Amino acid sequence: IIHYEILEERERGFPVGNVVTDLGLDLGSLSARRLRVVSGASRRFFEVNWETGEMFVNDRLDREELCGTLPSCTVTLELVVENPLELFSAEVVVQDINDNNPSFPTGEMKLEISEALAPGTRFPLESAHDPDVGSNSLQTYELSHNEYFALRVQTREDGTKYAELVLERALDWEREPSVQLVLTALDGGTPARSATLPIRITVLDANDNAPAFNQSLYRARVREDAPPGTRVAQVLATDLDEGLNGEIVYSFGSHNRAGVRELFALDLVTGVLTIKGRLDFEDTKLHEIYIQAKDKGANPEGAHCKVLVEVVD
Amino acid sequence: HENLYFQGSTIIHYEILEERERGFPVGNVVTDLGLDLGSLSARRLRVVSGASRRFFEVNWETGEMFVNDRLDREELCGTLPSCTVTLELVVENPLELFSAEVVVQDINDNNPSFPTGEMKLEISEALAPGTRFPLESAHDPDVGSNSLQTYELSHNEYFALRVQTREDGTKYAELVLERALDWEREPSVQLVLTALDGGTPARSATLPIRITVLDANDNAPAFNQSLYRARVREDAPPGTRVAQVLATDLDEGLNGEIVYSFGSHNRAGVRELFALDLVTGVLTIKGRLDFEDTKLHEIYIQAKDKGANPEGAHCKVLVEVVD
Ligand SMILES: [Ca+2]
Ligand SMILES: [Ca+2]
Ligand SMILES: [Ca+2]
Ligand SMILES: [Ca+2]
Ligand SMILES: [Ca+2]
Ligand SMILES: [Ca+2]
Ligand SMILES: [Ca+2]
Ligand SMILES: [Ca+2]
Ligand SMILES: [Ca+2]
Ligand SMILES: [Ca+2]
Ligand SMILES: [Ca+2]
Ligand SMILES: [Ca+2]
Ligand SMILES: [Ca+2]
Ligand SMILES: [Ca+2]
Ligand SMILES: [Ca+2]
Ligand SMILES: [Cl-]
Ligand code: NA
Repeated sequence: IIHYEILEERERGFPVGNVVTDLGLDLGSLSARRLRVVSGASRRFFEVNWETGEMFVNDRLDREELCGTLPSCTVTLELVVENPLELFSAEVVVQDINDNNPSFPTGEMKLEISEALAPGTRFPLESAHDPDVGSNSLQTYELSHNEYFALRVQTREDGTKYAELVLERALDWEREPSVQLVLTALDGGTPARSATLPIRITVLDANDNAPAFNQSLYRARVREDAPPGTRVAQVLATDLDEGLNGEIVYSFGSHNRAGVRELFALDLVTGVLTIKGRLDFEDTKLHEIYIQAKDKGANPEGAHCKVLVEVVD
Repeated sequence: HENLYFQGSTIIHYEILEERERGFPVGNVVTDLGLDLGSLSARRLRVVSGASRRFFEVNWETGEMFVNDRLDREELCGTLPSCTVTLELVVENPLELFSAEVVVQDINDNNPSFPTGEMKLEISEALAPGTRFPLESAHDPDVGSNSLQTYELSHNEYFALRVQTREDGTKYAELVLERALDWEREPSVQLVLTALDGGTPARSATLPIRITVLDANDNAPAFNQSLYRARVREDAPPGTRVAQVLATDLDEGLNGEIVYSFGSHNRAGVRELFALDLVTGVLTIKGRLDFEDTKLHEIYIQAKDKGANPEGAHCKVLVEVVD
């Protein structure tokens, strides 16, 4: 058994070794002994030169195709001569070169993340793969500079690596509903090869804002003979959240006396306060009506205002 | 009349607890008005009857004013800090009207209550400690110390309780995740939130909180053994069973469902010579073995789950070809 080692991906014609020098054959006899490479059903990776005795690269030796992520890659063959018939075995170690970049399986990663997630939350990212071996395989990841996430690179027990985002500062949908990052995967080649993966973070609104009335106090004057349906006031609150979280419902507050709901009506959607019953100047000249605004989100915080309805003779 | 008023208010001013029984004596308006009990009967003393309920009546003979209907401060005045019922008294001969007023004082006749009989949260075991979860608010319609004061949470190993006070003085509780959940160990957690007022004793309401822990893919497959050995006759035909490899995964559903494949850790030709069932882990002969060509095949097999960020497990099958 003769042993050679070459880099993968050598050009056709690249010299591997010499049968005169290594197998002790006589150069003048090669044609007569019909020296040949035996390849079997495998590819004709190697051929021999009768004029020089040199064995050489005759087809593409791609270590990734041949041996995947095996730490070592060996191609075997035989040489046969006749007169007399002899078979010689040789093995060629095919050494890795850094001819591949890392790559991510997708062109981008999209994430949806609630602004309500506490710092400390971790999010594993899409892994990169590099088909080379040893130092030429994936080494680490880097993350673009940003205001929210730190990067941790974790090594699994089988030696493979993935990146994790670690939320360091809370997201804020009101301030920045979209965050763009770039994850770079690097191999450990010299020079290093890399790939990038854009990460598109969509921040999801949470109900972290209470309604707020445009004013705390509304004042109205209404003739005591005003008929049912008479518009008294329209209150208005706004909410910074989106959707249900920002959608406001008006109601009578708990800070009201019995009677308010029979004397007044309130549109829960429009905040319009109307006369429902009959006012009476001599009975009550001033009504104090507390109104609450709540959103349709989780854990709604109430906003409150007061409407002072002055009854006019 | 010489003294019907003090600092702008009627002197016919009484203060009683809410929810007194009918007939409960409030005061004597004749003694306080200084009316002549002598000719009282001629004056037909009575409470003026308006549209509102007759909460009080007066004995026209004695002047005694008493509770005549239920006085529920919660209905009357909601969460207003003070509750005054006003009324008028009339006498004839001559006709006169007097204002009167009765302060209705709160008693702690209500528990807090929750708007639902239960609450559910679904929480991933992958959520970080420090995460907070708002819980349903309780309401107590009494006032002052008789209204909602605090919340307590059942003893548990994962969550602390915080009680927050909003700008309007209402209070809610939130769970705070203090120790990570773990689906593999406890896939659900049951808690009880108690709302308490500040009465003596404190009145309370409870809210069952049922937490479903959501599984995360935080376990890699693990092979039963790292190395499998087989001896196969070189004339073994296609379909010949070589080995069955087996990995297990502690996670739930897809996160724990295992797929077997040939590892990247293999030489070209492994897929042509062998076959591997991706579900059962059964390795079979596919091509033709040849003892003179190759005496020993090293096959690496990978197990990966169907969850997020799968971590592969690996094993090796040594197939010895028998002449
Ligand atoms: Ca290559
Ligand atoms: Ca390579
Ligand atoms: Ca590489
Ligand atoms: Ca926000
Ligand atoms: Ca928000
Ligand atoms: Ca809101
Ligand atoms: Ca009038
Ligand atoms: Ca009138
Ligand atoms: Ca009038
Ligand atoms: Ca009551
Ligand atoms: Ca109470
Ligand atoms: Ca009460
Ligand atoms: Ca777990
Ligand atoms: Ca799990
Ligand atoms: Ca798993
Ligand atoms: Cl050439
Ligand atoms: Na006076």
